Amino acid sequence: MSIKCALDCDPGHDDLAMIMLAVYSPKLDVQYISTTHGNQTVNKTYQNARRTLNLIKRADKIPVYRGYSKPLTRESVACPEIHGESGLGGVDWSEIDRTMPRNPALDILGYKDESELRPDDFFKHLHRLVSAAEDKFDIISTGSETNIAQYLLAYPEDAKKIRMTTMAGNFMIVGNIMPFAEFNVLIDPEAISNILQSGVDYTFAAPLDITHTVLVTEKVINDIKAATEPYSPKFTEMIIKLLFFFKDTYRDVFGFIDPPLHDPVAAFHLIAPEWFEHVRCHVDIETKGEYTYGCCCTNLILKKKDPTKIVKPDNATVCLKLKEGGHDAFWNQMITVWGEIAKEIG
Amino acid sequence: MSIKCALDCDPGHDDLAMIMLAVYSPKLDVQYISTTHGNQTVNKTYQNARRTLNLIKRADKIPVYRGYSKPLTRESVACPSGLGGVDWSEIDRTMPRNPALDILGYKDESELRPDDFFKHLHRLVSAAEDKFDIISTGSETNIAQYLLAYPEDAKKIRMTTMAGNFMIVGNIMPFAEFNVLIDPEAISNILQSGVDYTFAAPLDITHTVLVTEKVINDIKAATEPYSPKFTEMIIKLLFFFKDTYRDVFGFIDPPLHDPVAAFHLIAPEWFEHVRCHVDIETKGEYTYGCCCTNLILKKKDVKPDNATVCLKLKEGGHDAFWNQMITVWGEIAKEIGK
Amino acid sequence: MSIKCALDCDPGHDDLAMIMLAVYSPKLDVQYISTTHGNQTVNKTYQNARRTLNLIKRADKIPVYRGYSKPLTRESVACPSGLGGVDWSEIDRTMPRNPALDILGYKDESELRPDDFFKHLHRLVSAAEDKFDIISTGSETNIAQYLLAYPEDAKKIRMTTMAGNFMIVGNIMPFAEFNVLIDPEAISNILQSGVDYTFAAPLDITHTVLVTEKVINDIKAATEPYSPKFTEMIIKLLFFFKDTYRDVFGFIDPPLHDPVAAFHLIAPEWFEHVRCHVDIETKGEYTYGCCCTNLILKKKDVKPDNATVCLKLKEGGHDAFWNQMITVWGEIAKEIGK
Amino acid sequence: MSIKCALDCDPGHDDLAMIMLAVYSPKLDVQYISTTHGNQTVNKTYQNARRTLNLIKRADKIPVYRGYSKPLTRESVACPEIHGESGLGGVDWSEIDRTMPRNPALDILGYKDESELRPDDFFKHLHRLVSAAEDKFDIISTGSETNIAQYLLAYPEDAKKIRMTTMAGNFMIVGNIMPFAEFNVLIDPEAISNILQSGVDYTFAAPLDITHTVLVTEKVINDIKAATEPYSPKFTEMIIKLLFFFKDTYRDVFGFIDPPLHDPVAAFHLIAPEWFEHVRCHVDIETKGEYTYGCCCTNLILKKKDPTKIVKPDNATVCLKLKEGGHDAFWNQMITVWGEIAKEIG
Ligand SMILES: Cc1cn([C@@H]2O[C@H](CO)[C@@H](O)[C@H]2O)c(=O)[nH]c1=O
Ligand SMILES: Cc1cn([C@@H]2O[C@H](CO)[C@@H](O)[C@H]2O)c(=O)[nH]c1=O
Ligand SMILES: Cc1cn([C@@H]2O[C@H](CO)[C@@H](O)[C@H]2O)c(=O)[nH]c1=O
Ligand SMILES: Cc1cn([C@@H]2O[C@H](CO)[C@@H](O)[C@H]2O)c(=O)[nH]c1=O
Ligand SMILES: O=S(=O)(O)CCN1CCN(CCS(=O)(=O)O)CC1
Ligand SMILES: O=S(=O)(O)CCN1CCN(CCS(=O)(=O)O)CC1
Ligand SMILES: [Ca+2]
Ligand SMILES: [Ca+2]
Ligand SMILES: [Ca+2]
Ligand SMILES: [Ca+2]
Ligand SMILES: [Mg+2]
Ligand SMILES: [Mg+2]
Ligand SMILES: [Mg+2]
Ligand SMILES: [Mg+2]
Ligand code: NI
Ligand code: NI
Repeated sequence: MSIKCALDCDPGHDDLAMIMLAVYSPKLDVQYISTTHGNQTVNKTYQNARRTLNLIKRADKIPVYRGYSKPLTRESVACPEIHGESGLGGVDWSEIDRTMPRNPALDILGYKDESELRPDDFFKHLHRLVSAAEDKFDIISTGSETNIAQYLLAYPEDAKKIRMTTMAGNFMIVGNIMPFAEFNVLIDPEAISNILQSGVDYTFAAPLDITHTVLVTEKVINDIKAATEPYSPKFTEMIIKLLFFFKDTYRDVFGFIDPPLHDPVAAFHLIAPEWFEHVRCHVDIETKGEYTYGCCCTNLILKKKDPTKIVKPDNATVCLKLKEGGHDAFWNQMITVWGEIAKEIG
Repeated sequence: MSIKCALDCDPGHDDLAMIMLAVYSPKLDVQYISTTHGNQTVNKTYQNARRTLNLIKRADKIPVYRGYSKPLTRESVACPSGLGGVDWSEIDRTMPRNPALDILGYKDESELRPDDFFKHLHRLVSAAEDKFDIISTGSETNIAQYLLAYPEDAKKIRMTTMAGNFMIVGNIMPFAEFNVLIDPEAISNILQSGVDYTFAAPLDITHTVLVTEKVINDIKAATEPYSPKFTEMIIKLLFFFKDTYRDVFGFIDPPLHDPVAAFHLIAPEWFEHVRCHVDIETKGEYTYGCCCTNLILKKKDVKPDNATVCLKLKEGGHDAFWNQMITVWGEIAKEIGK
Repeated sequence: MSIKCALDCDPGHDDLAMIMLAVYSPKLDVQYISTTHGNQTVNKTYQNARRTLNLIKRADKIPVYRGYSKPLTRESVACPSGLGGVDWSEIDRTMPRNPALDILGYKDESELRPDDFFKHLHRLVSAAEDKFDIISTGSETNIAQYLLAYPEDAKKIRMTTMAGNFMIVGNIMPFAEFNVLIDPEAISNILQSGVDYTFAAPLDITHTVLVTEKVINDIKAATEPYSPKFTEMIIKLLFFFKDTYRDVFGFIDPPLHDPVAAFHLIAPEWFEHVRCHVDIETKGEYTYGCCCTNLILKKKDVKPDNATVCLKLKEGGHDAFWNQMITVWGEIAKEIGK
Repeated sequence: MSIKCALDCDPGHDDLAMIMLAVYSPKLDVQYISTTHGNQTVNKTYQNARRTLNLIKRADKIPVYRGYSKPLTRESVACPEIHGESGLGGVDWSEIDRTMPRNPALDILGYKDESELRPDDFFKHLHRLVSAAEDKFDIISTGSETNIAQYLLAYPEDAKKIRMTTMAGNFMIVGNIMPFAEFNVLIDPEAISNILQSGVDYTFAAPLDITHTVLVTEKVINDIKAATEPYSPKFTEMIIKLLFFFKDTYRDVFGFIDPPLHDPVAAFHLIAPEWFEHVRCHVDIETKGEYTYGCCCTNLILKKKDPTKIVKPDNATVCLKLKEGGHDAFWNQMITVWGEIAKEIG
């Protein structure tokens, strides 16, 4: 039984890997991809999502929506377009760009071209899916969560029928872009704060706690090559170059011998949650902090001290680690998908 | 010579008067009304806008959109009619179909969504030669949401609002006014967006626009020869909160707020204007929604101007305002009849 | 029948008038003056307090303490005299020894430390039958610092202050008054401490206490027969900021703030009083120091009262105030002579 | 050459160990001890400091001051005295209490008894020491830093002649009592914020980053016993019981097999700084955060990225780790002191 889902993301090298996993996994039935602002503008993340789909021969099959350009109440941190940063550095996209098929979203919306795309386009599609869902509809989110916050402001009564599985936050280790907070939260902390208060069933499936243990080592690289290079050496090198585009920065700035892979871990949670530990708690997102906005603050310590003197209700599930065998299961899943993509590319 | 505009509001007795003025004024060509959350839910403010239109025989002419139910990042203050003082049961049951439904291709009102108005506003903004005029007299959540979806449209929008207090204190909170403090982040966003923003009717002005005995007698004189029923309805609505204004707020005669903003679009020559930088307080625990300006620092001598503020009506302005309102009420009375 | 008290202030022309009133009034028995930071450094406010005392022939009688140089957790706004309008060179060079030095066992003023006043105040608080009275007319940093060192003394202190604005807007910032906004955490601490706190002279009152032509002529009549030199000094000091008050703040005639707080201790029957909960804004970016009350919620109907607020002088109060001030100025004039 | 210093602390089991190290080390010449509010009231921390001194036969030699009872602008987190918590649980102090000699501070101040002690008593003594110092005067701080903040408000011109060595903060790991902040900072973040802005030469000598690696293991316990029990078995058991009083809480709540020892690490920095790594940076203390007040936020990442595009001047030294051999050097120092104390007790 396949699980219908939507992907909300900001590709982004990590997000590209997540899309690949979600789309090629037979267990996930991707209905649409919506893109958000991030390190680059939402127009660039839109193009990068479509680049990903076209590379894997699915750009004619999956509608892609271009979402909101900035946070709810804060400024974008996106580079100016005059920096000339694609957001998917490391490879030449010129062939993928020029062979790009028509976006199926355009026909859904009755638009003639992509210049008509508006941030709230995805709303009606998501509402159809939420309404049709027997229990809850599954959204995988691996960038800022502005798009989902905007949706819930327009459709508050849908919150109770949405399940979110995200790459976001840090709990028992420190942050990345800021001392104690993670990029996806700190770029729009009000958005995640809204979502947690809305009635959404929210899982922090892939915080830094987990993703910093999911490292692209030499062993992983050789496993990738073994699975892909017999079928498409060109795809092999593309995927390696993308995985290692920020390897120097991770090493020199962040002390990483081998770089982490974040976003696909969230999709893996929807595919195979048995590999993850889970704990329910109350998560407060810092919004007032001058230096600490986006911190994910929990009552986990108070639960381990004095369980039934706890005031605030649980509003989230947090996955703090993978179980034994979980890392191997994750890499086997990713390698399988990359192998299948390699076969289709040829 | 008419000015195309949209009304964003939360009726509300004040907003009802503003709708009447804007719609019946030949100078303002109302394209649509969007409603927002306030003291009452956005579903109630929606119905109240439609009640107003149907009372004045325009519910078949003007599309009404139902907007956002809560602030961007704060909780609603809406309670479980919003237009007390009269019986709306006949107006409700004779209500014609909302023209917005045909614009949207909807079969019924349950399909209305908060972002419905977006495409209509964008068409109007795109078609405008200079800027398109929006009159806003409730929370500004709807416009903030619009600008998040259409950021490039900010530079082609002109906003005329009833909002804020500057040289006097607030109403619902010590130093802030209801429309701002209910969603301060919204107005903060708008001021930063590139919108041409005028605080046309802060409390500074509206607390001098008072429904006195003289005003009531002028209303009666203009309306009661044509529709005694409308006369009493409008008086009952104007005085629904008179005791609360007296006992809570020290008002001998109650203020009328929102129509003053529409009057600014009709006849701005009656208003004083000053340009300044307005900072909206969002971090304050007790002072969120305060409109803080650099007006004092300008009179002594950094931050660029982001708004126009109208601090008073000029001599003759109050009389001009009441003459305009009474004229419109007179015309409505004629259309309603006995 | 006299009331023992201490003055905490930042002279300042207003504070100078307050010192004069408190010291020469037979109803107030001034034990000491402590000075605080303000527009000028605490070292300058110290000298200005001593200048005031020496002008009125009391610098040998009243110990003056030099208090804290900056707010608890914010930066000073002090610039690199603080009593412009007159030449103090003679008053400075004839300055007698500060009696505080002998109380402290110090040889010279360079040994003065901000916490020097603490032991003296504690002796007074301990000896008080009920509560000891402090008049405060600058930042309240000194008293906040005292209460951090002597928390158990809070319940035996009564504070009468010039501070805040409630039903009108602020001065130096849009919605807040100078004395609060310079150290809002200090007043926040004090209100939470158990001190019996009265906002005796907010802007609400002091902006109605105006140095008009009539006042100036009453001053001249009372002083100039005894000391024409003192007459001109006091007028020049009262009108040093008259142009700025007019041009910046719209004042035809300038206000006199701080002495109104001392007048409250002398004759409280001239003031209206209301009890409420005051929250001091500390988190606001543009609104820190706002005095936010539950007065509106009380007139509609949770948080316990923590202050008394005087919102107006009663009929006759302004005349009683000016009669008291002019009497004191007359007595000072007599002691100075020609 | 001995280094004159003052100790500001809130004993506290950790603080007790720090006092022992500082007082019995010949390299540190302790001038006075000032106590602050913490988990218990400042009156209890005062008594606990005097208990420590009397146990080690120094209560007649070192003046102890009782400092401020609460933070600058926040409420105390001290238990009510009706909880009946000493603040030095694990041993019976009744003999130490009744043999307590007169506090030398009383004669310095001209007081007849301890009930006359006031929070600002230490000010004049510290100012004498700061004035006499050739370069800067050294303060070791291992609780809330309210006392030093209060001092600097009264003596702002002394800031430039004070060097502070503290146990405080967490940088590259998460907090203890709150998700991302450490107890000593979060109890009065405004105090440390004031100090960093004042011109004090400030070293975070012992953040959790270090102290969570300084663990009282079985090996340590046996080394203690070997050094002390031949001279005073009673002292041996006292010190062990104190070191392990919170062992269960550390294990069950915080995942510690063996418990950390915090405060003495700060004194060890003044004794032997060569065992510590140092980095200069700008530290911002979060004061506005609702859930994150007391977070120590640094520009260390921006230094490793783009050194000479840094705006804010350095205001602190941070010690992020001990060098190789540092842990062993620390334990050798502590064991030596405990051995010497054992010999004096007999
Ligand atoms: C290396 C890198 C990562 N990311 C995103 O950060 C999130 C984790 O903090 C991931 O979703 C990744 O896509 C970016 O947005 N930009 C980058 O240059
Ligand atoms: C008396 C009153 C006023 N208002 C709105 O407050 C704004 C002024 O602060 C106006 O737009 C008015 O509609 C309400 O929403 N409800 C009321 O009961
Ligand atoms: C005009 C003026 C007033 N003040 C103080 O502001 C307070 C009122 O907000 C008074 O205590 C007055 O001393 C000053 O400190 N400096 C000034 O130049
Ligand atoms: C176990 C424990 C430790 N502490 C203090 O926490 C600081 C580190 O966060 C140390 O200075 C320790 O004294 C306390 O104040 N109370 C305790 O119960
Ligand atoms: O009553 S008022 O004069 O204020 C507004 C009436 N006005 C005229 C009719 N349409 C224009 C034609 S269409 O472009 O909307 O179809 C908008 C509404
Ligand atoms: O000029 S005023 O009347 O306002 C204050 C004069 N007052 C009398 C003298 N001492 C009391 C004796 S002692 O207790 O201070 O020594 C305090 C000062
Ligand atoms: Ca991402
Ligand atoms: Ca309204
Ligand atoms: Ca003053
Ligand atoms: Ca400690
Ligand atoms: Mg799939
Ligand atoms: Mg019209
Ligand atoms: Mg007197
Ligand atoms: Mg020693
Ligand atoms: Ni860039
Ligand atoms: Ni307790």
